[PDB]
Amino acid sequence: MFSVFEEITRIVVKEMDAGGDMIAVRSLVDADRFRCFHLVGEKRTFFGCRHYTTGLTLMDILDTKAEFQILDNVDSTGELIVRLPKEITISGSFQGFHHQKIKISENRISQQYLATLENRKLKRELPFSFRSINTRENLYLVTETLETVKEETLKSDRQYKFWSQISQGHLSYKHKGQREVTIPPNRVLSYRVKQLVFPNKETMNIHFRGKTKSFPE
Amino acid sequence: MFSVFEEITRIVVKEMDAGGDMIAVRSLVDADRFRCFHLVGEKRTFFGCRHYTTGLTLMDILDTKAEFQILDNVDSTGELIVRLPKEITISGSFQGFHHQKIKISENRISQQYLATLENRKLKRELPFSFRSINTRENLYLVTETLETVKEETLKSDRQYKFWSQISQGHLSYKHKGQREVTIPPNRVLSYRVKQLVFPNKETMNIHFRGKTKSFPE
Amino acid sequence: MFSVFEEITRIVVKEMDAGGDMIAVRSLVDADRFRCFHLVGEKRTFFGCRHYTTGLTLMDILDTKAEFQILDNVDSTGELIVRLPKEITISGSFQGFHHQKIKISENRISQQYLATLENRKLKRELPFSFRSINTRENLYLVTETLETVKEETLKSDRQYKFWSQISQGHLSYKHKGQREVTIPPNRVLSYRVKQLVFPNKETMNIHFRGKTKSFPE
Amino acid sequence: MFSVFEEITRIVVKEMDAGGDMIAVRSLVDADRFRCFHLVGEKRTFFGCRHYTTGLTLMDILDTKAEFQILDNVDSTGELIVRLPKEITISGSFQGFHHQKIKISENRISQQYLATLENRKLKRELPFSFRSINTRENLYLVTETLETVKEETLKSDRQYKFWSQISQGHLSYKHKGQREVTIPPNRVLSYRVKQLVFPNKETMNIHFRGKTKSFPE
Repeated sequence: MFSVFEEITRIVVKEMDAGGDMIAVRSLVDADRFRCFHLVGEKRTFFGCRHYTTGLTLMDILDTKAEFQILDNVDSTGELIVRLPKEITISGSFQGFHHQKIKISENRISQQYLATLENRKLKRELPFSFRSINTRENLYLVTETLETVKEETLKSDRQYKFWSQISQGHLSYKHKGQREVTIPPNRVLSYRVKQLVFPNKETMNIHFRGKTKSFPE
Repeated sequence: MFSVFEEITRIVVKEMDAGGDMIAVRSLVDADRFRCFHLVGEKRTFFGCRHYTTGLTLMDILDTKAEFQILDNVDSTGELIVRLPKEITISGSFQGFHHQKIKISENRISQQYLATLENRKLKRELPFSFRSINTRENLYLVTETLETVKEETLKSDRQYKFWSQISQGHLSYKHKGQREVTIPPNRVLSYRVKQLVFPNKETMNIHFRGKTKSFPE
Repeated sequence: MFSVFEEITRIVVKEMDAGGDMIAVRSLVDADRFRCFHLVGEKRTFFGCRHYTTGLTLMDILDTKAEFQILDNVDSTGELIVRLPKEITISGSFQGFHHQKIKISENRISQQYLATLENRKLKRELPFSFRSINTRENLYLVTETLETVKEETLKSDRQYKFWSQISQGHLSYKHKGQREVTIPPNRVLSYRVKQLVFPNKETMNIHFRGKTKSFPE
Repeated sequence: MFSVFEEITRIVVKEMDAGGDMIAVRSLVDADRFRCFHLVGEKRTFFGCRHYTTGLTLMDILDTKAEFQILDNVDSTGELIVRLPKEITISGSFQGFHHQKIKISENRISQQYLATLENRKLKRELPFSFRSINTRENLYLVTETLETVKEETLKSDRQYKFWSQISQGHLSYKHKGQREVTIPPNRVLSYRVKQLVFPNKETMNIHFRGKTKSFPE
């Protein structure tokens, strides 16, 4: 495997929100597009479901703090051996060494706003960006975000040493890679969403609780 | 596994309230939303029941100290071995080293207020945040809270070393992780609740004792 | 297991009142609510009976020194071994090291007051806090209290080392935990109660001796 | 295998965009032609599909930040051995040592522009560069780009040592090559695209989501 930013976001989600609903930003290219008020969409896969960013803030379709310093190091190792009566003896070791130090901050839209943003009419200037959104999938508004406030420098180091002897020959592979990445401030590390169901083109019906369809029209 | 904040809240609940009714805040992202007067809801699971924060203070639906310094270190270790006639010999060790030093303070709503907040009429401005709350689940008001007053820095260190030999091959995994987190002041570490049953839309019937239904309407 | 405050209260009750009737405060979050004049209620369990604090002082339902310095250290250890014909050999050791130094003071309501508080009429402003009290359980008034007068710092250290070999495999667990807590002044460490039976809504009948029902109405 | 620039672009895509849709620029000769607003075309192959740059910016057919410092080193090695009953024993080792340090920046066309660039009429001055584009293939607009901002110097080192004994004779080959390349600023390392479907010669229909045909005319 995963990006360094992926690992740091997974750690931040596992720590700053035990259970709950916060999901970790995957890619930092579109981290800026997961900021508060940015509309988000869902997509279904055979593995599961994921989120994408349309790049639309709420103002496009609207008619119109807390600082946590995480720091950790991780050392993991896993070795397996398999044997088969076909003279196939495989053995693989996978080790990892991670070091991260990050200082995140929390932002969130006040519940007063969500109280005001109830069943609002959209803009008559329907953008093709939104007008063409497939109604089969859902649509959400980003509510709360954990974003860095300092230039970070995260480090990882992976090692994959695995081989396998066959009845005829062998095959081995040894990889050792040290990786290091740098991050500017204000990169959203995690977010949570509130659904937006649209019975028609003037109903920004903000859905808080309940698995439902975001486009019943 | 658990968040560091989860562990420190579990320790604070086990110490500052032997037995009793106080429950420990799980995630520190929504710790600020478990402050006093913040409405809370229940949710049932196959494992049990848990609480969530609506983010509503009492003023939304209303018509209208003691300082404890805890410090501890924990060293635990557990090793198990299992054998099976199918040539399956597994063995796993799980160790943990925790160090915490925290200074919490207590706040609570005076019983005079709870005397005044009896069978109050709500606000005619029913927010969709509350209006859409599922009546199947319950609703509570946060009464007392233990909140930090100093920037804390908690440390943990886990180790999972477990392997298993099979009739054909083996499989091992060794993980060693040191973790450290920082916490700002005023983070609610634990809370207790008093129910609010609503026979109708103007009855904020505050329930002190008794397992009942919070929405008989 | 027990809270450190639980252990210190058990020691203070075992020392400052041999036999007698004083019961030890369990949780220090509601220690302040066990102060003198605070009404208390009973609750029955399959294990036995316990007390809770309503948070009501007598003034709510009324119409209208001695300093002991305890210091001790305790070192206990218990080791047991069990064998079974099913190839089950278990062995467990449980050790504890406690160190406490505390300076408590005694307060108590004079028997002149209890002489005056006989068969008093309550307040016509029946609070729902009291009005809804289940008449099946009892109701008491806190009479005497042992409360600290100095900021204390109590220490404990537990060790649980127990394992068990089975016919197939083994299972072991070793825990070592050092714990330390701090306490502000005026924390009630123990209390004793005098019952209040209510034949009607204007009879604060103060019961001194005799196991009876506190709500015959 | 691959060009050094190919390797650094693959690393930047794997890191700065986990999953997602960003594709890595392959050749740095035409990196400048993958800049924002530059039209791009697709081409299908038996292996898969790839992109080429027409060299056309949007202004040709229109009528009319974030800085990440990546640094890593990679050490990989793979050794295989094969035996055959025809007295053929081959063995090959392939090792690599990469060192890269790069500072990229992100640029992207604002969603306001994509809102404005909807179903635009093209220029009446149809260039033969575009007029002759085969309608079987697709056509896209480059939306976001990761481009270096500093003169970089990337290093690699490959080793291929493989031999094979046959029933009659042998055959061996050993190659060791250290390579180093330099890069000027503003070289686009990765890009993502938004399709442009043309039902006729005056319809710049900008397609966001959906695998379709970019020339239905």
